[PDB]
Amino acid sequence: VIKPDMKIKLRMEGAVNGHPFAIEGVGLGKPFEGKQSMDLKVKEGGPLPFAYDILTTVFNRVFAKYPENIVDYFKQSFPEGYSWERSMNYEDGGICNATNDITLDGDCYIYEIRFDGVNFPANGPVMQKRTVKWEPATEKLYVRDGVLKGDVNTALSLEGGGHYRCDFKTTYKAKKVVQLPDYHFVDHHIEIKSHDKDYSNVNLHEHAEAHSGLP
Amino acid sequence: VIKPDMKIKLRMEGAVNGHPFAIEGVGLGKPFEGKQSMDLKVKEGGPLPFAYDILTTVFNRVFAKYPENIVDYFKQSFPEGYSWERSMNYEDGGICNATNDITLDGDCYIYEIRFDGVNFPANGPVMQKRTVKWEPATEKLYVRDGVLKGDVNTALSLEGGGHYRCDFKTTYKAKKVVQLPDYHFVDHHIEIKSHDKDYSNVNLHEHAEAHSGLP
Amino acid sequence: VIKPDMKIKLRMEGAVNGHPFAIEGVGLGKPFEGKQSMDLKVKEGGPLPFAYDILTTVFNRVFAKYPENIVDYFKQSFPEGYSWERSMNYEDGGICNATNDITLDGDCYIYEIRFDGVNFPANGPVMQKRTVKWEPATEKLYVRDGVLKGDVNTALSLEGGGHYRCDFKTTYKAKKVVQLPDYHFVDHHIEIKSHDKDYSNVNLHEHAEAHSGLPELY
Amino acid sequence: VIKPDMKIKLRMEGAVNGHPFAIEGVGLGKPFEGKQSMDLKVKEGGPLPFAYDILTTVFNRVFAKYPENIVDYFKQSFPEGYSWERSMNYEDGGICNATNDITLDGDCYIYEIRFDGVNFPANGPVMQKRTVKWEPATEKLYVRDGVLKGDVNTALSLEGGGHYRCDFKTTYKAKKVVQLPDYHFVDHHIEIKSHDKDYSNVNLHEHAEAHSGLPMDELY
Repeated sequence: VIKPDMKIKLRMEGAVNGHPFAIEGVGLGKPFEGKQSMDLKVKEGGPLPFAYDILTTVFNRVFAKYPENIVDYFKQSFPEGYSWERSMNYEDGGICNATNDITLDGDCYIYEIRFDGVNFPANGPVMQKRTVKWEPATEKLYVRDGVLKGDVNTALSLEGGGHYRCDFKTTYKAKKVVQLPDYHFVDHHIEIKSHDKDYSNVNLHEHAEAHSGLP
Repeated sequence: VIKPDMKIKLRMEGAVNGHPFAIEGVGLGKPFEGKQSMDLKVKEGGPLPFAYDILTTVFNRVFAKYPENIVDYFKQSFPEGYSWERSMNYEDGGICNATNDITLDGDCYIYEIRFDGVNFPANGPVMQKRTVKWEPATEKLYVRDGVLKGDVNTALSLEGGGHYRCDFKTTYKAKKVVQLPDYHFVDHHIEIKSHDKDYSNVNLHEHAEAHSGLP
Repeated sequence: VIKPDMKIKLRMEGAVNGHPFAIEGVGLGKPFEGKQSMDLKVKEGGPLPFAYDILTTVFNRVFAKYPENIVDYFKQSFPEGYSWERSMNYEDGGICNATNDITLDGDCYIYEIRFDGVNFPANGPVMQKRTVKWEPATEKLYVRDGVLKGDVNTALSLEGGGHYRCDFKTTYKAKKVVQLPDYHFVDHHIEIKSHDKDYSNVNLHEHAEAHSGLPELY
Repeated sequence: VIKPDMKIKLRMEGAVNGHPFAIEGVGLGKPFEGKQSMDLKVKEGGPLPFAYDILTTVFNRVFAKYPENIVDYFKQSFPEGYSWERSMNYEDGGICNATNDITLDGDCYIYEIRFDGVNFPANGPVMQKRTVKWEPATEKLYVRDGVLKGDVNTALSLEGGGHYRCDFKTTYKAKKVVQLPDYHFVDHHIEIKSHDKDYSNVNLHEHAEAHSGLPMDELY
């Protein structure tokens, strides 16, 4: 179903602090190597008045390298696909709600993303655009009443030396009945390789590998 | 500009757990009585698979009775109007993000509402439709960085006696420079007086009175 | 069982950010009229390096004026008494855990209080003492699994202005089987009347009344 | 100052839901292999009416294997030592506040722990003792206002399935001026190897290793 080589197509519609925007992207990646890359383009609502880094983790766990001992819930879910729902909590009250419906058409993954952020203070690092990079993150994946859950508590490094924490809460629902994995982790590293000035064009890279902890 | 009798026109567009919907309403109210009433109709995405009660607190603090000891920020902001954002944090992980842009057209208040809820468990009271009503609530409205904020922790009474808590975090932004009030309260009471089976037609009643607390 | 006048004697043993301290108190109040006052003296660990305002809300819902229409869980629980636990989460990461065992000895209420605060930043208003007063607060009380719970979301007023928020979560356990009230509220107003300069002696007043939310001249 | 063989002496006294207890322990570590071991004993307030697992993560980041690429804040603090504070937020409202002042006496680490848990429901996995083990954890360490902070988000496994989440927030304060590290991680694993029937005697082990996240297997 899934080759070592797939393509990505996505459109994200949303609003941050009530003001709408839209982004389209095309990208590519390798599911067995856990790596993906994409090019993002702002279509509506640009220039964006908020930090672009609050969107990068919304721009697909099929691009995670899974060992044999860990059940791969996302590669099993195809060709039917899966969707995910997520709440992002920033330590100063900012809230981001995001959804992604992932389907597969041949060799291309298609995303239907919806994003909504509220309560970002105007003097905060997101509205002042004082963010630099997201630190590498560890995700906890576990089953709870028949669904797969994902929790991440990371931080954004602030242009200055500071760190801006965020808590992720994800729910993963496959379109067909698949086997559910056990408690495991997925390590992430997302990186902005290139943009212009107001982020109307963004080159985004991600690297993810699943593991089973220290023991 | 503020009339003893005002009407409301509103359209809400949103999604709960990724599934879109749209609702329109018309109503009227007495801003100096702190009372308002409206008729809401589902236009898209019906029948709703979630409890309708999670939307009623999103369908305007101008309908709050304000005493002269407290600065009335919401009646002061017209005819330019004001907007508010809100995150609703339920105790089982469900998160709802809502925005409202309120303008004034003659004697009619126009709401442009966007709603988005995620991570509502399928076995929880919102998706299982086991909510009865909202309990009466008190909000504290206070200034932080020159903007008005509102905090509520209320609960929904469940079919069987239990209570399902929610915490509100609202940011109120007036369109023009307005006078900021001091730390005060607003008591509220929202009630669904009539509805259809699947809530395609809902009559919603709300009563609010501002005060400055125990002395 | 409860007279129109009751006395208070209390002992607090605790710590903030790991450094111990101690406070004893004597007081008096009117349970039917929701008013109480006490004089607290610091015994150990003074002068206190933290804002005194984080403890005053730990220094009795029996001193809350209850209407006849709402069941009083605390006045009903006597003469055996009740105990309560509380977690306080300030918006800056500061966490306070408090427990209180309330007994009745004649006409005097006796408290056994334990206080522990952690994760208070050295640059914050609690460690640097920039608190002025608690704003008036409302508490919601509801039953959950046979016990009474109390949630309050209040704030502290700051020296230069602004507010410093705190979230309360209280559990009330009566010692005997009493019956549980319905979802109701209690309005609070706590105030430090007089104190010296390191708060080794503090005069504290509180006023509390229960009600049932937003609802005649006769 | 930090030897390949260290001993542990500890006393923890606190209360869960208002009911006091006291625990004594003795142990030994290998501060360079990130492994520690200890045997613990209940002295007051036993038999414990709560799950013992809510205390095990309170029984020393000096027993974490630190590579040279990451600055070691905890090995720098000895022999004068450091202290830490922690709030543990369970997902059903249980809250635990714990503090530990660690000193160094010759070749032995001395702990003075104070623990306080409240709002634990009587029908919950802690008071009903339905916890099995802690899952492996990753902690995030970072500097804020000149001190080192620690964030952990793990779960506890329960009898019959499922997980019971808890969120850790730790503050590390060295007693003397040390060099502050950059954003890094420490992987943890807690396990009770042997215990009694009433958990009056517990043998506890830990293994901790620091790293810097998703980056060595060049095969040479």
